[PDB]
Amino acid sequence: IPAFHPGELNVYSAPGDVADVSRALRLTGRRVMLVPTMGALHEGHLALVRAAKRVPGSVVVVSIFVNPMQFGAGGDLDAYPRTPDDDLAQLRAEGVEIAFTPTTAAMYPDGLRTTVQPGPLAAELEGGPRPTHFAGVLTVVLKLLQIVRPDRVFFGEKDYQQLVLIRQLVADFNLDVAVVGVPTVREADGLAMSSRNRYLDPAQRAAAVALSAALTAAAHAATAGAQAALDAARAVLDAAPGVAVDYLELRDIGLGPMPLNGSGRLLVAARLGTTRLLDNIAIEIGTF
Amino acid sequence: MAIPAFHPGELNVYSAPGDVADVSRALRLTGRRVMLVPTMGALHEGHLALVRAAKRVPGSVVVVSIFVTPDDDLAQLRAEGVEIAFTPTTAAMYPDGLRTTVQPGPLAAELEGGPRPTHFAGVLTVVLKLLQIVRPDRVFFGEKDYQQLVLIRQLVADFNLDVAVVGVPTVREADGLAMSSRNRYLDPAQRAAAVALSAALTAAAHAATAGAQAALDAARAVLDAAPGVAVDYLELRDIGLGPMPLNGSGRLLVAARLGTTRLLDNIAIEIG
Ligand SMILES: COc1ccc2c(c1)cc(C(=O)NS(=O)(=O)Cc1ccccc1)n2CC(=O)O
Ligand SMILES: COc1ccc2c(c1)cc(C(=O)NS(=O)(=O)Cc1ccccc1)n2CC(=O)O
Ligand SMILES: COc1ccc2c(c1)cc(C(=O)NS(=O)(=O)Cc1ccccc1)n2CC(=O)O
Repeated sequence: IPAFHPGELNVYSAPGDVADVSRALRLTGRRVMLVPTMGALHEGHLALVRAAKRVPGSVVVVSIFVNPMQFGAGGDLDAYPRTPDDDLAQLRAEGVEIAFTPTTAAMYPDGLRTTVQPGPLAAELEGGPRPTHFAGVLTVVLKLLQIVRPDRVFFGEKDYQQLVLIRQLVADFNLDVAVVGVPTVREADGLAMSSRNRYLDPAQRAAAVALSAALTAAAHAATAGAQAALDAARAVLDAAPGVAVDYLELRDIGLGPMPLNGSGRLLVAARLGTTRLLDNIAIEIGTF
Repeated sequence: MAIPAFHPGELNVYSAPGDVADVSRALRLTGRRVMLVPTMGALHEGHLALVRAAKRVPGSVVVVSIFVTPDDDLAQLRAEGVEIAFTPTTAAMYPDGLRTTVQPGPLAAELEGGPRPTHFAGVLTVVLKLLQIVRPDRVFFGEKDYQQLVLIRQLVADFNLDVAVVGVPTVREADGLAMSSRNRYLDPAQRAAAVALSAALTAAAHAATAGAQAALDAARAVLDAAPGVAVDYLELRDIGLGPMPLNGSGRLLVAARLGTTRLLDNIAIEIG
């Protein structure tokens, strides 16, 4: 149990430290909230913090870890945006009491050994060309949940596939934590917040509005059915300069092995130059 | 809201994972230390030595989980002073079927993982589940299935689980035959030959003063003196089942087929 100073930012690197502090806090009555991040915080991460802060008597733990296990690919890992000085400044400004910034050796001292194997959802959509990506993410999430043992854990809905697989993890391994999904924070034109928006030049930043415009078009077109919703989104993506579409798909909300009913999720992934952007929205089909 | 009924000092049986989760949490909060003894199949004396080990921790409450007479076994647990039996159905354990699972590391592909290549995935996935449902302070396994025990310690380390893994020395028949549900099927000639497994290993552990080669050849000799004993492997490893270091502590493992039954044994070895 290292020093805990309430009402300021305590930073721990050692998993044993954050674990002992967390358990200490839980035993004295505070509910522990966890917000997993990979750093490069934007207003989207701040919204997760602010959701966690609203839980009465919460202490909020933000983890910052760029997880080598979920990455490809030669250069993807090294190219990840890292800005930890601006990261800790914002958390201090939001009143966060705990930041957990582990080293790679402390998370993976034996290298990759026991891992989480996701269900078949991890091979679809984002997982199609990146077969071990979601095993890497579910493995780090499980370890975070075990080190921190929060009551609730918060994720954005922007990476909706990820959030769904995380729900499966929690359910399938009987984890005793409530998973809270927070609606995607957007730029004023509709662009979903993402660490990788900084890679759009001014022309690409202009075209990028097409994704959220396509999804909202579809969500309104959907009174007329699935075909009309998809055709609306496709038309908007087509009218946009150098948007290259990787997929546009409408699925049940659990994304599972079941057909679409009245409520669905429309997901899109597109490339602007070298930058791959994702977005998604709730869709109600027909009568609703 | 309400915690399920629990009556201290008696045998309380729950089939619902949420029920045992709630009661275990209530128990931990009033002070007791929760010990978990997982079992499967009909109860044998190896499982009972796990219970007795668990029962000796002061302030413990002992949880025995059971995967498939059932009332005779429950009466044994009652006679051992166990206060909780967790007896879930497959549907309760897998309400969404097989979905997210544990993938063991490369150890699972060696030794027993050769004939049964996904067996350890199943075992680690169900132990992980049992651990999250019960959240024990200590969890108890026999040393008998030593490869399983090592895999579970890796699971606990790699997934940062809070629990102490306690391995309990293997209960043996009076001639040394390691306890196993399979022993009941051996005919007299197989039962007699099966002593060669433990006799080999203990000869090896004593030959070990003369070095690792002497220890291996002693075991191989004892195995070669038994008829009808088809040896699958005889392997000397370090205690974590990596390569045996030139001296220090180790484990010697054997598996063999006698007729239709596969038997396994292992033992601590100290080189030199
Ligand atoms: C509430 O509004 C939003 C909007 C977007 C968000 C978020 C919130 C959060 C993220 C984000 O990147 N989350 S994460 O993948 O880094 C969370 C995470 C961290 C570690 C393991 C698994 C998941 N992102 C997306 C992104 O930065 O690309
Ligand atoms: C339904 O869920 C629970 C959970 C824990 C419970 C009980 C019920 C009952 C007890 C218990 O100890 N009852 S007791 O009369 O033997 C002792 C006792 C009395 C008053 C305060 C604390 C413990 N205990 C604590 C125990 O068995 O050690
Ligand atoms: C202290 O001495 C012993 C001796 C032999 C033992 C045991 C203890 C325990 C077992 C045993 O059968 N363990 S188990 O397969 O029932 C444990 C288990 C339970 C549930 C899921 C996975 C593993 N066995 C037999 C065996 O491992 O095949």
